[PDB]
Amino acid sequence: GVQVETISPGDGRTFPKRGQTCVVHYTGMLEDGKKFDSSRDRNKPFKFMLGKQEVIRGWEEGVAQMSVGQRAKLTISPDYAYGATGHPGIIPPHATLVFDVELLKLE
Ligand SMILES: CO[C@H]1C[C@@H]2CC[C@@H](C)[C@@](O)(O2)C(=O)C(=O)N2CCCC[C@H]2C(=O)O[C@H]([C@H](C)C[C@@H]2CC[C@@H](O)[C@H](OC)C2)C[C@@H](O)[C@H](C)/C=C(\C)[C@@H](O)[C@@H](OC)C(=O)[C@H](C)C[C@H](C)/C=C/C=C/C=C/1C
Repeated sequence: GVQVETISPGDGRTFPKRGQTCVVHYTGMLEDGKKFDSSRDRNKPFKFMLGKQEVIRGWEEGVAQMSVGQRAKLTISPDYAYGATGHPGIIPPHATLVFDVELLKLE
């Protein structure tokens, strides 16, 4: 599945409803700690709509339980991320992923 561990707390009240676009700052890395993607390094947040299957299952279930302002470590199982196929040339097969994600605001 997905494990959410809070790094920095949010308001504990404003959770993302379906329909809203979540605007977040993320850093994706493999189980060893090597980064593969980071919106922070680009200085440009990532916007996406929740509950439309836009993102991997770990995000769909993990980001849904975060509050606005919260920063969390999302440890995601390979069947909740890319799985056996992976994402060729970035994420290999059967890869546990770790996302440091911050829910900045909703639009
Ligand atoms: C320029 O950067 C890449 C992202 C890279 C690509 C490589 C990745 C390793 C990683 O580096 O992001 C990564 O960090 C990651 O793992 N992310 C990203 C952050 C959200 C969580 C997760 C992550 O789930 O991303 C997702 C899966 C890759 C594919 C999807 C997993 C669920 C599955 O149902 C989808 O089947 C169609 C495939 C990519 C998403 O971001 C983008 C926004 C969504 C899609 C490509 C599809 O939905 C697509 O459908 C037809 C759409 O509707 C979009 C809105 C259409 C539009 C024309 C194309 C947008 C493409 C944007 C590409 C971006 C932003």
